[PDB]
Amino acid sequence: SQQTRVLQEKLRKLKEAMLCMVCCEEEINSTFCPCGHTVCCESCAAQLQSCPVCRSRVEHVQHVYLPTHTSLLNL
Amino acid sequence: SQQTRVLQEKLRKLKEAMLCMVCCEEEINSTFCPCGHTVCCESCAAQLQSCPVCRSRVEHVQHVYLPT
Ligand SMILES: COc1ccc([C@H](N)c2ccccc2)cc1
Ligand SMILES: COc1ccc([C@H](N)c2ccccc2)cc1
Ligand SMILES: [Zn+2]
Ligand SMILES: [Zn+2]
Ligand SMILES: [Zn+2]
Ligand SMILES: [Zn+2]
Repeated sequence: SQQTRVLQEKLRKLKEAMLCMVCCEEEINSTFCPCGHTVCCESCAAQLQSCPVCRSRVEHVQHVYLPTHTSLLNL
Repeated sequence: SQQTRVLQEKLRKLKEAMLCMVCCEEEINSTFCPCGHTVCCESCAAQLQSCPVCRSRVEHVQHVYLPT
């Protein structure tokens, strides 16, 4: 039904929000510290000197294990 | 249709996976450091000395700003 189409759209948008803002391909699994922005996969977070969201210096990257993780890289 | 029921269940499960595993009421927004398990809201994470997933000592809690 039309309701099925609406639900499919919501599901798609929620899944896309869990993907890396730089490569758009891998799941987010890294946090920039100390600011806390958690928007990249491990590969894209590794070379950034400053946070792509707030410009704060990246002192280090903390790996995050999230319950929503499903990709073969996070399992 | 039956697919409306299936998608509603999938969406509910994905939303529930983003809720704190201790209080079941607030969104996850905290990481236990250094282990990295990100399974609690800030209120439950502040009250745990050990990670509820792996039992590693919590050295500190890092707030996470997620796009969701
Ligand atoms: C499959 O389509 C997507 C893949 C990844 C994104 C990602 N969350 C994003 C956030 C901000 C800026 C650009 C990408 C979005 C859509
Ligand atoms: C129906 O409301 C819920 C709220 C939160 C959870 C949560 N993800 C959880 C994970 C593991 C253990 C216990 C709770 C699940 C359902
Ligand atoms: Zn990436
Ligand atoms: Zn930042
Ligand atoms: Zn909680
Ligand atoms: Zn842990």
